[PDB]
Amino acid sequence: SSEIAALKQEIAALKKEIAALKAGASVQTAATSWGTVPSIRVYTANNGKITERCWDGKGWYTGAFNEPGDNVSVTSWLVGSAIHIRVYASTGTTTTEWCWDGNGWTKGAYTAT
Amino acid sequence: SSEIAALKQEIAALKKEIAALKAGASVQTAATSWGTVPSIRVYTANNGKITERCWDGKGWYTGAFNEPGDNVSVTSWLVGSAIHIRVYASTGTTTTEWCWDGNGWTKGAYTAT
Amino acid sequence: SSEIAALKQEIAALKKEIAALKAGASVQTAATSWGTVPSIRVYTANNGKITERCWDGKGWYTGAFNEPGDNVSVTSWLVGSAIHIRVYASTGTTTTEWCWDGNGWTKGAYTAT
Ligand SMILES: OC[C@H]1O[C@@H](O)[C@@H](O)[C@@H](O)[C@@H]1O
Ligand SMILES: OC[C@H]1O[C@@H](O)[C@@H](O)[C@@H](O)[C@@H]1O
Ligand SMILES: OC[C@H]1O[C@@H](O)[C@@H](O)[C@@H](O)[C@@H]1O
Ligand SMILES: OC[C@H]1O[C@@H](O)[C@@H](O)[C@@H](O)[C@@H]1O
Ligand SMILES: OC[C@H]1O[C@@H](O)[C@@H](O)[C@@H](O)[C@@H]1O
Ligand SMILES: OC[C@H]1O[C@@H](O)[C@@H](O)[C@@H](O)[C@@H]1O
Repeated sequence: SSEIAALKQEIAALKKEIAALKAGASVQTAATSWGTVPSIRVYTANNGKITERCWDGKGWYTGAFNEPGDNVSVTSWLVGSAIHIRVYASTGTTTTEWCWDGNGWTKGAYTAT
Repeated sequence: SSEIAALKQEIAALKKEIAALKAGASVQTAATSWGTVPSIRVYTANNGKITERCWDGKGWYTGAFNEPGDNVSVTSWLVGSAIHIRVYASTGTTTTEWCWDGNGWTKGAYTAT
Repeated sequence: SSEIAALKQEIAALKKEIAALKAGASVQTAATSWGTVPSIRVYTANNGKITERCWDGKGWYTGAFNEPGDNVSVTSWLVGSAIHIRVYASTGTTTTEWCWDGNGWTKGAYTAT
């Protein structure tokens, strides 16, 4: 019947659309750096978790940052030689700020409101 | 019939794929900062609109920036004490540059070409 | 029959969900800047390719950077007057670092591990 043949091309069209959406998919990164060496921190949202990779001039290694998020952005600044980093990790519509200030990642005051 | 049973598992498979796509979805953020206080600006693309949240050392508040976009990136620089911000808001394939230079957001010269 | 009418509303619901996913889609940008002029570089992931647009104070032009990627982030730093840029281009779960250090884009040591 042409009733079943119609829906068989309907699902075929939906497979073309879903495959186009899946084509664009990838991990999401954010990067910051400081000084002249330099130091570089690269944050990667992958499968709902954000991890950190670090460079201080002598090879790449995994940093202490490990939090949930499907999206990430980062900024940092120097107070003298001391580095301060702010990572904004988002899941759904909730965005949590994470703060490095010398020894450990803490939850920041940021809200979207 | 096994004709109807085939399409009933076809749509069931498409529900698994669409749910996987929706799982990764979230708001998209960009951040910049300047000075030593510091000042921080956080831009959030949510539901086709980009809004701005601000920190100058004494709590978070909503900034003047409000434009359309599903994606956002930002950079900024200091000319002395004066801050200049450039926000690149994208919808589809169109990317508009927005310029802060001391009093108001203006449309920048940027084009993708 | 109500067997065919059921699947005709099933596919209708999947069209609403796919259209919501396609609504959020856009090009993805990252930006960096340096100095006081300033110089600005804007990277755009579009249809699996990342291109670069440049500003050094006298109009926008297309830069040498051209690599594959569905996601992009960037950071840069000055060693004196010399600019160094690091672009992290991601496809699927693979993230390649690209390095500008004065004459040409080279593949960087970065790995996600
Ligand atoms: O030296 C490694 C450490 O560097 C700091 O700047 C932060 O990025 C930490 O998360 C990281 O573990
Ligand atoms: O020290 C913690 C505080 O640091 C500031 O720079 C901001 O990032 C605040 O949102 C944060 O709570
Ligand atoms: O002080 C608030 C103002 O700060 C400026 O740097 C910009 O971010 C404006 O959009 C904002 O309204
Ligand atoms: O002052 C306006 C101009 O400022 C420059 O720094 C660039 O961002 C231009 O694209 C913009 O049009
Ligand atoms: O002046 C143009 C050149 O500027 C450099 O800083 C890099 O961004 C190159 O990719 C670009 O071609
Ligand atoms: O000069 C090449 C090297 O430069 C460093 O700053 C890092 O970005 C390395 O990952 C890269 O391989």
